[PDB]
Amino acid sequence: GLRQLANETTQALQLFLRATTELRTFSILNRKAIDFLLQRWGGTCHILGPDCAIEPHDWTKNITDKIDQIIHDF
Amino acid sequence: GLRQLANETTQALQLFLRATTELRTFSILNRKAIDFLLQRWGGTCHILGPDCAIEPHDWTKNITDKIDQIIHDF
Amino acid sequence: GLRQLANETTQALQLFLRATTELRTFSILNRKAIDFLLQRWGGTCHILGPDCAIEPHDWTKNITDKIDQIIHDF
Ligand SMILES: [Cl-]
Repeated sequence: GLRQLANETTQALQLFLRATTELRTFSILNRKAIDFLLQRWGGTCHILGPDCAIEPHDWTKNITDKIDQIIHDF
Repeated sequence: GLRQLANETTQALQLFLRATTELRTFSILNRKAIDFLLQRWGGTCHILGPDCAIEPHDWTKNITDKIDQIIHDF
Repeated sequence: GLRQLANETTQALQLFLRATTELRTFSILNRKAIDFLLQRWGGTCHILGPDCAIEPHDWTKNITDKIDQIIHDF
């Protein structure tokens, strides 16, 4: 029951979205610093392999869409 | 009178809190290591600048309180 | 009154699982690069101390199990 629980539940999800967005921004800056460092060691791909291409996708729009849906279907 | 969708949602949110707090602590340890490495290069902030002071906030209290609130609706 | 929401909640959680799974992988790769760079300076543990022995755990199974339980505790 309690379909007004939705705002609370989605506020929790919105807080997680803020947290993961910050984690993403920060971890990418760490890679930026690492890339600089490995430039004279052969470059990041030389050290990590094709794994150097892995980047965290920004799921923000899909998450906000699902949050909106919960509110909409309460 | 069986609303427990929130019960399990709450538990799922708690697992995610544990997982994200771990990512934050680990990513920050990575920056610490990076700061050491960039010392003789002028420091991290002279390589990242308009981004270097960025650190993930700890949203634990905010998330925990929101979860306690949801739990508090029954 | 409506379990489209129980499906939507599970769906937002799955989005967050993919998002955090990507962050964990990327972050661990950043540490891999950092471990390589710190090798000549005594090793990561020499620089970070016992904190060097921590890694984010993979909560995939734990989270997927909770997500399923939600669909079943429908
Ligand atoms: Cl990182």
